[PDB]
Amino acid sequence: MELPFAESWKIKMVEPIRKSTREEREQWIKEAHYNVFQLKSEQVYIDLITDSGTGAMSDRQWAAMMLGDESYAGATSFFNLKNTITKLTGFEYIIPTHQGRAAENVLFSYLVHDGDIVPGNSHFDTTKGHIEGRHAIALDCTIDAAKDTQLEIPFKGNVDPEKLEKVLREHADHVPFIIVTITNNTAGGQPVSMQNLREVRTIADKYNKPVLFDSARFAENAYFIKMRENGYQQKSIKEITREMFDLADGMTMSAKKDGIVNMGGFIATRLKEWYEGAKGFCVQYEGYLTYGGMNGRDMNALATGLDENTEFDNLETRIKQVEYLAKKLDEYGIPYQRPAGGHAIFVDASKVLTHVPKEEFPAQTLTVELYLEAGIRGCEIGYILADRDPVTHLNRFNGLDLLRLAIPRRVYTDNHMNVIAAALRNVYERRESITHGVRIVWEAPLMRHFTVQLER
Amino acid sequence: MELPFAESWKIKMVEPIRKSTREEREQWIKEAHYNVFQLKSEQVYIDLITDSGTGAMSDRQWAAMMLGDESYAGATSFFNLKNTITKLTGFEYIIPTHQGRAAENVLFSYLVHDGDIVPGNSHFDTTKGHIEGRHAIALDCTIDAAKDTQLEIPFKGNVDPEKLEKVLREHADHVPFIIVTITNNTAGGQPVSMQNLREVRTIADKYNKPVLFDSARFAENAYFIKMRENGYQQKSIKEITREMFDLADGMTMSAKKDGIVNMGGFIATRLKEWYEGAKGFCVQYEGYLTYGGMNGRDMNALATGLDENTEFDNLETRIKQVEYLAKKLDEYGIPYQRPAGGHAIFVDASKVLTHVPKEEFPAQTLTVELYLEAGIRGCEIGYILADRDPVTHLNRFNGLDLLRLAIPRRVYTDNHMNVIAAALRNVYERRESITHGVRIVWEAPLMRHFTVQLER
Amino acid sequence: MELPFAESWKIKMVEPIRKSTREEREQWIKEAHYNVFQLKSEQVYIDLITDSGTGAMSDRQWAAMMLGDESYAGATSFFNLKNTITKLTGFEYIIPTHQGRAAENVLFSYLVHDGDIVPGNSHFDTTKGHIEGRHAIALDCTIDAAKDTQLEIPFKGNVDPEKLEKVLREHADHVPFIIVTITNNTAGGQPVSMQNLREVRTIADKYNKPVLFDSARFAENAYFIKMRENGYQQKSIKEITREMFDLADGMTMSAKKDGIVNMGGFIATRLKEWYEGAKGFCVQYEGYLTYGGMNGRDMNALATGLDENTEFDNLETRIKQVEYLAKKLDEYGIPYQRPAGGHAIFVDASKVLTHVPKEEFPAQTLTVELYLEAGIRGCEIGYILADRDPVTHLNRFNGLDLLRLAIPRRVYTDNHMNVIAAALRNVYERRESITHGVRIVWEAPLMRHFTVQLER
Amino acid sequence: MELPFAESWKIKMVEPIRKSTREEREQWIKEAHYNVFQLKSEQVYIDLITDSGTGAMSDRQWAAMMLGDESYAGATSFFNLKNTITKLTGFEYIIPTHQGRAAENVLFSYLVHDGDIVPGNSHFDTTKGHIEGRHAIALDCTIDAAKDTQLEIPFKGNVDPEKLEKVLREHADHVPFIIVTITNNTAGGQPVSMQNLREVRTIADKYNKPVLFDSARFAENAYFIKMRENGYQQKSIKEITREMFDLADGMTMSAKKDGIVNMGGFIATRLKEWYEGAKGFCVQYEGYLTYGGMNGRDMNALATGLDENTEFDNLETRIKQVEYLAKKLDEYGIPYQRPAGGHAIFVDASKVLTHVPKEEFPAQTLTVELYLEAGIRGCEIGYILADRDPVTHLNRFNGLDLLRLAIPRRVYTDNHMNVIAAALRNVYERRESITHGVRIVWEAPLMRHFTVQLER
Ligand SMILES: *Cc1c(COP(=O)(O)O)cnc(C)c1O
Ligand SMILES: *Cc1c(COP(=O)(O)O)cnc(C)c1O
Ligand SMILES: *Cc1c(COP(=O)(O)O)cnc(C)c1O
Ligand SMILES: *Cc1c(COP(=O)(O)O)cnc(C)c1O
Repeated sequence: MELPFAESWKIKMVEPIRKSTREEREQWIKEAHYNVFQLKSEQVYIDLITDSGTGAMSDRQWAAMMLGDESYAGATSFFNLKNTITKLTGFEYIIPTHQGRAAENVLFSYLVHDGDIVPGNSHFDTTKGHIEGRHAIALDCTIDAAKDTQLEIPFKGNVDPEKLEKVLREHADHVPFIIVTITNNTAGGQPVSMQNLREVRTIADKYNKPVLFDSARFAENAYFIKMRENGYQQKSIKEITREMFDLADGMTMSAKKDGIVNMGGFIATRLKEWYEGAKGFCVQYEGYLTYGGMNGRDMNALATGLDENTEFDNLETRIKQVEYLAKKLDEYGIPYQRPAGGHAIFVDASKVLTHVPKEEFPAQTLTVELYLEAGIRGCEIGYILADRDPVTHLNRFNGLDLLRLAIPRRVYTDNHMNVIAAALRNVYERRESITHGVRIVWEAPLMRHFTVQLER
Repeated sequence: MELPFAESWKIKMVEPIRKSTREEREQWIKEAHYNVFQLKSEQVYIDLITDSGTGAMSDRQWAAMMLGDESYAGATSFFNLKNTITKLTGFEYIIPTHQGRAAENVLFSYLVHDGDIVPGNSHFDTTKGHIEGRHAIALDCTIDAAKDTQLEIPFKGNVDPEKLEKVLREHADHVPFIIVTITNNTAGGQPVSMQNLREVRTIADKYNKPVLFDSARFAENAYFIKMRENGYQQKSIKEITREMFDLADGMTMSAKKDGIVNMGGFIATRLKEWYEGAKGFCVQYEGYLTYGGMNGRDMNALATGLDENTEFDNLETRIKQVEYLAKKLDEYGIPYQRPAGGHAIFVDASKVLTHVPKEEFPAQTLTVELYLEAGIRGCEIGYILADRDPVTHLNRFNGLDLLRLAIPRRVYTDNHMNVIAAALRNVYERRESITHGVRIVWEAPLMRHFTVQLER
Repeated sequence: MELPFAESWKIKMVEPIRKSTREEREQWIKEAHYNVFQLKSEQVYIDLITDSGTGAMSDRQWAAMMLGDESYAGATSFFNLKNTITKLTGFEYIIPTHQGRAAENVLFSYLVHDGDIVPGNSHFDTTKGHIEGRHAIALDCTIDAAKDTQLEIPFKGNVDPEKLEKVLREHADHVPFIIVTITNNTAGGQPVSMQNLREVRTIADKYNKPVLFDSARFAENAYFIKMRENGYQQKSIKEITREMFDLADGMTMSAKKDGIVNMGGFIATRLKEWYEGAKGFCVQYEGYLTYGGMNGRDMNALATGLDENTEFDNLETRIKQVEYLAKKLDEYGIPYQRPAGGHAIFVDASKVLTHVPKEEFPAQTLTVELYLEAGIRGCEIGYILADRDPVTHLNRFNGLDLLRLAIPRRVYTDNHMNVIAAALRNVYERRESITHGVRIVWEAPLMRHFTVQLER
Repeated sequence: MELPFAESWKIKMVEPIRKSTREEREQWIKEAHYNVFQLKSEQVYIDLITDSGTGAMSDRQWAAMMLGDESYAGATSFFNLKNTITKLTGFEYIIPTHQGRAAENVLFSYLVHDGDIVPGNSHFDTTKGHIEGRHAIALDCTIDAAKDTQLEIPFKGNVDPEKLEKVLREHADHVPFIIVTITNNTAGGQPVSMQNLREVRTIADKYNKPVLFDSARFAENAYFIKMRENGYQQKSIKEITREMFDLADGMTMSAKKDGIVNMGGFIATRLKEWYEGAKGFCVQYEGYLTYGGMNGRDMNALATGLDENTEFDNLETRIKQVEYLAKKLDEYGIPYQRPAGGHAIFVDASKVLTHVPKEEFPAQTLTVELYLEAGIRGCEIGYILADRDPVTHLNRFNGLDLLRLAIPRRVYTDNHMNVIAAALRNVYERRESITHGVRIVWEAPLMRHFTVQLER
């Protein structure tokens, strides 16, 4: 009697998926040294390694790409992108960059100095790389609830105001800025509340500090505020977006997420000092100030995607697919970081491969098993990703050990989601049989997960 | 434990769907005079009016379009298309046309003369137009089982050999050729067996007549032979395709169906007499002999699509979506032409709007109701489409009265299919309440369904 | 001191040109039986066989194609095209067709009956085919000056009002309409004056007859009115366009010319009787009334191209290239139809191959020689194209014998134009050596030039 | 009698050019503070500010873009690009980056340490930025002839072997590698001979040093070797390309030049130590090792462009346009860096605005004048670009003071080139009238030319 949900868009172009045998996968995963980053695209059946830059654009984004201005200085495509951003966020100063880590690279080489601490909620791992690489400290202040995977709360990505107050009371003198990541990617794609953004703003104001939003998934965050925060049920995504950024002094964004483009990023800010200070590094690292390592056609696609993905229906379609996957997982009893976030499901490996020693890397082992089972490639957000202690050279076994299933936007159907959950069900139903994980054979000094070799 | 089915492709580009209120639809269906062909695209939520030319192309088809040769004579794109066709069918003579009815127009103005009878299984309605328009008779010889909607048989589209033998014994002298439509579109997208194609070939051979295949959905037909005809379980689609056309003297094809292109068609044949006889009409009606009203980029896309859609996985994905829709209909008890065909579900209106007089057009009434309910546009394959008797000026109430739900290829998800079936469920569950249909206000002389005005 | 002219556009995408040896061309022209329509695209170096549908679209046309609505009924792309046409011409009734001869096919099967005469200026050869094919007479009333190739006048394509008055005084009863072709293609792409369009309108009004414009190159015509007709120097192309069509009752158009699209056409009219009378034939020959054998993406490209090519700068760039080619021809003393027209140069073969008997087809011989010389493919607009007398079966040697050099829009540079003129210079400078032309070996009944076989 | 030259390609898509009045330009150049980098694209009529990334791709590059694999790890598009590079250069290790300065950024943060000297021929200015920014010295060893603008020699970009020998004899201990830029961009796009590449290789071998080629225009360089170096007249571009890179240990390339793509770059090398040492910086600055800040569709376009632009005809078409521009300049007596190079004409401002003090920046003044005259935007390669001395804070007035006219590949016609030369003629013919240049109002610390404000 009630019409069931369906996507607010329809398909205009397709591309093939390749299928494979378990015998083929056995040898392919061996030739990759059991590191899925080393698997070839052609060897993956359903690729969930990340939602970054893997999504399908719309017909209006492709039309925008046919109008790209490729001129080196002052392209119409850049002012197009610029005005869209200012319109949507209120920030008047825009620096284009080619991706998110380039925006961090450009901005942090002005703002981050040796010895600084940069507090916030959970820093994404390229973001942490650009802070620690400058001999600064990325200080996690996420609420403790984030590490209770089965605890259900509406805004598990929030910053604990007590934790932030403490760092600033003790080190305000070497705190150059506060960074809030929305949604909170590494805590499992969990949203941050408008209340919490005001909390952060009020504390930053007491200590006269600027606030930076890592904004890769700000649109997913605005959807969660609309759906869960009382007082926002009737506001538009565009309304909630502007309210959010009124509480920030600047943003950095990998547009490869909530722009739904295959490439692109930017810095945007209200502070002339930041704009002027970062300009030099964009010219040296990315390109001239009006393209920043982005094609004209790519900034056009981004301008259109930012406007398109700040509309409710499009966000709703994306996030209900993620929730549908969760629903299937729940149906099979497979534990994950609750409640389902915006962009991915984070399967709690500690509670799936229970017969595998933490020292033998369970989440990485689960990654391998799922790929062997059905050719589905996920990504480990656990012990290997967390790196070794720089002085003790010891592994860090006390954090979450998760298998991330990141969903490229508007690429896979809910039938593919059924295959994912079923393949995961099969692995889960043989847990009392999975007793030895993996062992690092060769290992890099930093961000080893990209390049680590392994056995078994 | 067994992995469920999923599509053998993934999405690369999307476009929006527009939603509407019942109040908007009320006025829009009135301003169309309750003829859905007159509704604007923007006023339809899910468009099932036809699978012809409405499908989504693949990335390799779009790449092929970037290489289109637009030269007026001898484009590389034409020889590309030509060699693909000869390769796949064995026919050496190809005449390009812009669509299917153009291929009929071109070929029948050489072959069809006044007074001829053209027997076959159920002739599609543009095909019938080009025979009757030349004062010839399109004689239906489909097996009688086709009109038993609830009877389940594997090849309900077959030609009855007794019926064909009879016409030829009586009128062989004015029979210019036999036409077999594969799949049988107007009988509900029902397949024709390889056995039946040999039956037709043997009778045509006895009377020394040529055989023409209306081939718009020959690929769907080959899939049904592979899946249902004993002795073909292990043959490739490309194998079955060639076997099929070895039994024909020529083909006519709306490539807008099983080419999965938005435009295109052709004649192909093994008879030099046919090739030479139709050439003049292509130049006069369509264009020069090496493009035939088709862009170079469009013949490239067609060449690629013919090769791509003669592969099992792609056909399987398409046809299981249609079967999934059927499964939902069965779950709600909604009657249709069994078993589900290749491209569409034909809801049996006689058994859904049982409280509506045949004189008040039930299937057309159901079309209107479904659009009012959920904005889904179907198409009436019943009394209105069947036209009036040319001499008696009376409606023909003894044929099937169906609502066709045609599925554009690779456009809608199985979630959209759930919405379709649910919307249809709702209409069905209020059948004891739907007592007056529609009345023709203005009416055309021939093919009135495109242009007919109606009330209530 | 004065800046020289340059194109009002720049290049955004290129494609290759193939070069060849004279030995290769010798065999290729033989395997084509010295009919250049039979040459493969790959065997031509510079293709001037026609400007119809061979042009390069703009970035905004390609963007429009990414937004094409492929729905079968009521596509947004069709109403887009429709409103553009009504805006630009004042005609409210539009019937889409896939090309120009389809628009003639559709409209003349309502308007042209056996025994009618259809007077006008020089009828294009598909247009003449659709009149003579219906057993009607296409009566040329072009001013006699058109056949004086070296006479320079501003509007050599005009209709002689005395000639038109005469036919109507004698046969008004069997004249269904008057047709004016703008520009006058077969008289050498020569314009028609606004004065002459009023002359035609006033005579048609005296006899209460409707006027139809064959409008394939109406934009080139408007440019010539702006540049040569006193009183229009300061009017916009869009202004002149509307004034022109205010004097017509309907138009037929191959948009493959002044739309600068690779496919497309339409009928447009102010007469409901014409609209209603042609509707049935569009459904039977072309497609449903809202696409007419055109892709949605193709009607979008057409909508944009009609607006873009009714702007002065774009027309000026096109036509000055044609004039530049003429300037080079004049520099080498090579005679052509003066003054240069809109879309092509018509070399007067009678005055170039003076040592070749008219019976041995000089213009066709020149076509072959130019291709042998430099791989440039032109087209014969002379004795072969003019056909044999239907009763006497004799060739018609009293008309112009021309080699048309048609320039695809925005495809070739002025450097390619230099190559053309130089290659033609070389042939011309050896005229006292070129003494035997060609002989028809095999010949078709009608429009033999497409399909004629020849020797020497 | 001899056919003149024409382009080996034809046009497939166009985009508009905007025209303007001198009054508009007056205000636009003022609102840019007489810095043309600050002019908006829409305010430029013919944009010659750079050939980097501004060119028009081919139909096969656009087809390749429709097949781009956007997967984050192991995209088919990356191995496509990789194998093309290895095939063409013999280098087996490839690191993708988004542009040229990113490839320098990634590679030099492994190779360049404080106190090093990096000798070579004239270092491009982002390249110099990445050496000097690491507190190293970029030591120019170009032959002295390069600064004699009117001296005509075949390989004016060569490295002086005496100069290179000297640096290595004195500082071999702090020389990490030798860099050869081909063609020599900042010396006026002047080629380097194969002989000179062997000279460099032999000296580097004596001191056991590796050689790096800045390879942005290696294809133009191979064309000049084929056309000017004795012993290479009959070798293919692909042959000369491989011979060239056999003498290098690695390359860095802005593919935005001789790839003819709008974005892209890479490092390629034969040294595993370099590959392994740079990997970490690609992940931190550009992206994962199999896309490096490049779209899949962009690496496909690059793969195709590298193969396409290592073919003689395509290079010949490009470079003869540059030579044609030179020919016109010579015709008007306008001095430039002789002989014309690959990609641009460098007008010698010292010999054009002779009535302007060097302290008032003549080349920058000429830039402004040409833009005022005809809306043509060039770029100053003179005193402003050369920066101030880091300790003395004094301008460096002893180098060349040039106005670079960089030609985007396959964008502008030879008619646009005529406009360029004519506009430059007009400025030149009023030199005895141009007596005051410009004055720095606001000035940046480094690479001031991008961001410098000026007056008069
Ligand atoms: C993806 C990611 C980034 C970095 O963006 P890239 O485009 O991959 O360089 C930054 N922040 C978050 C939260 C991310 O998920
Ligand atoms: C679609 C259809 C046609 C006609 O093709 P068009 O491209 O629409 O002209 C012919 N035969 C069958 C079976 C069809 O379904
Ligand atoms: C091209 C032509 C036509 C016919 O158009 P097509 O698109 O080729 O069918 C009609 N009139 C004129 C003047 C033409 O040049
Ligand atoms: C363009 C240029 C570079 C830098 O490349 P970008 O893509 O602009 O970062 C390096 N070397 C030379 C010779 C250049 O001309």
